[PDB]
Amino acid sequence: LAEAIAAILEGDVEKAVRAAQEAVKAAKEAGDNDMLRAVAIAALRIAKEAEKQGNVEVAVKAARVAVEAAKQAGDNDVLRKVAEQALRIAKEAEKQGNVEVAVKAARVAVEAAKQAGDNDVLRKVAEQALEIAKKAAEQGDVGVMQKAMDVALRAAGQA
Amino acid sequence: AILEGDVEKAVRAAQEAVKAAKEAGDNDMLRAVAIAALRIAKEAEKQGNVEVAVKAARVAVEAAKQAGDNDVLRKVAEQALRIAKEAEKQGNVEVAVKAARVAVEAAKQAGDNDVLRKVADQALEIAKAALEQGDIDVAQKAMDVAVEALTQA
Repeated sequence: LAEAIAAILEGDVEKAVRAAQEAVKAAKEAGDNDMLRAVAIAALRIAKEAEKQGNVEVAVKAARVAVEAAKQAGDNDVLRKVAEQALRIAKEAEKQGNVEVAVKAARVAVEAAKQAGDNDVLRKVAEQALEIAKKAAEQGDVGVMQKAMDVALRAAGQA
Repeated sequence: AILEGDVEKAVRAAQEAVKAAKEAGDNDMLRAVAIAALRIAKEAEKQGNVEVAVKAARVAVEAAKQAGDNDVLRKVAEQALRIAKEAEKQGNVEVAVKAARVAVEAAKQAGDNDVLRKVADQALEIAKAALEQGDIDVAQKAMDVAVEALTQA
């Protein structure tokens, strides 16, 4: 966490994720709920900074750690914050036209939403999943669209 | 039947008409049947009942796939899209996806990539409605039809 805070000063988001991977490794070995909560909140601020930098790719890598922790912890409001941020990240990935990153952001968002069971989140997630699929259809990449289908349809299948 | 508005009788007649045309191997009756199906669909939209319109379009593709009249296929696809738009306004996503199932069957013969694109766009509108209804089997069907619409591009 200290290394991650130093990375939050320094602005190297790859270094930040490298630290965060070890952070979840230790936290998952411990099983301490507050340590997990802290790691998740740190990952959230790392992502918030990565969005200011426009680095949606590393933001999704951070979100992948965030769900890894949150799935153990069951902090419902943290799962909500994560899901909201995952959609914010996906919206930037749409604006960048990086539908691959956007679909990965949805894949994370639905994973978290399935733990949370928050119906408004689930419907907002599925809504954006169709928006992502619409833009992936405007790009016309068939294999990406098979994924956009698979994710959005599975999300609807939970919602 | 069209002038009477008794459109079930128009669907029945169209089915026998293609039966006769196919059992004969008729060289052109297909064209007349499809042009009549376009008229039937136009009226079925004014009558609101898209389920007749799709059953008529079912005959329309059965014929048009023999015939290869490109402008007729294009008109038929346009009508199938219009039928889907009305079926969505009626909230009948099941009829909407079956309208798209016909649309892609025909567009696959025609090769109109902009029609395939418009079919996929419409399929997304259908999926949005299917999500909003929780008709997720219809979303599954809409996704299969979209996979056809993408894969044939």
